[PDB]
Amino acid sequence: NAITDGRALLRYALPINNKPVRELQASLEDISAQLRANRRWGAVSKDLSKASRILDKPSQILTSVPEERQTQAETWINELKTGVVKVQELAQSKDKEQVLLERAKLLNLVSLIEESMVKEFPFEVPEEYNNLPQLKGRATIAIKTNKGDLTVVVDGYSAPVTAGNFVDLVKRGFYNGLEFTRSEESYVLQTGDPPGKEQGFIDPKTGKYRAIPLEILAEGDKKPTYGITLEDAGRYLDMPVLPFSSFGALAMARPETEVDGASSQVFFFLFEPELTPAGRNLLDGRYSVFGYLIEGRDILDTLKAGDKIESATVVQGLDNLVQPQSAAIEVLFQ
Ligand SMILES: [Ca+2]
Repeated sequence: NAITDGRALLRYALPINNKPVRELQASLEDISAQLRANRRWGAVSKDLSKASRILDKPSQILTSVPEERQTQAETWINELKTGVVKVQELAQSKDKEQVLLERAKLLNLVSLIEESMVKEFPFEVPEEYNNLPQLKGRATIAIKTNKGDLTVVVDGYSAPVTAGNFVDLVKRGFYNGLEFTRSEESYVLQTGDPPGKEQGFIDPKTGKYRAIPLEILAEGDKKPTYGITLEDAGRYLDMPVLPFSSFGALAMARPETEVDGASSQVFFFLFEPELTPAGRNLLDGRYSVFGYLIEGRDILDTLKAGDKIESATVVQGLDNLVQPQSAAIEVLFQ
């Protein structure tokens, strides 16, 4: 009764306001729930007919797309219409495997359309963090390990300071050669500890550890909560927009007693519903999730002692990374 697909969490975290595209999204999302037992084909066909009816009125979606991007979005709508027909044909033969494969392609198109609706960064990051790199949008990072590639999407719309720090460190090569750790009986896979005396990244402008604030956007808020756990904000019951209950959620480690003590140590949470008890965990609202694994699920589960990151690549979204601009408009006189 909770959303556990990281791609879906990321779609819902897009700061958009368009009810039709959300209905289209929900109808296509529902297909996987209906097909988990491979029995409820009527509900699948109802989902596809609803999706088709929404696509029949593209203007109700395109009205939220800025005029610069409307024509790419029209191509995506056309691809969705073609794909829905393809899936309706597959549903007629009750081909669960192909319906699910095509459903993922359709939802990727929905994601692309939804992301094109973000017009302008949704809030002002506190100026006290203007000395830190910030990701004003999404980025996709491919992490090459000795066991294969992990692809993560990091969400600067929900965690611009945290995602910005990560993309900046990736670009600096900080993670190259760093080992993974996973305690014996643990669902937490960690990396980002320099093998040396430092605990994180040293800011070359200051000569000191580049600490980042705790940054957690609570459901329904416009601005992230900075520097305080949701519990300490009096909001223990409120959930993050980017919650922990997805396999491969990527978050910042920090000392338990230092909310603003993170820098480079990160962890993946290998969430498993089957083994997770009913009730809240000790992670949501306390540690900042800033992205999700979207490819490499089987690889992630096998990472352990001795494994390491060989390299990390910014696949998409580098242009969303904003370096500190405080001294960028200063005029010198010699
Ligand atoms: Ca160290």
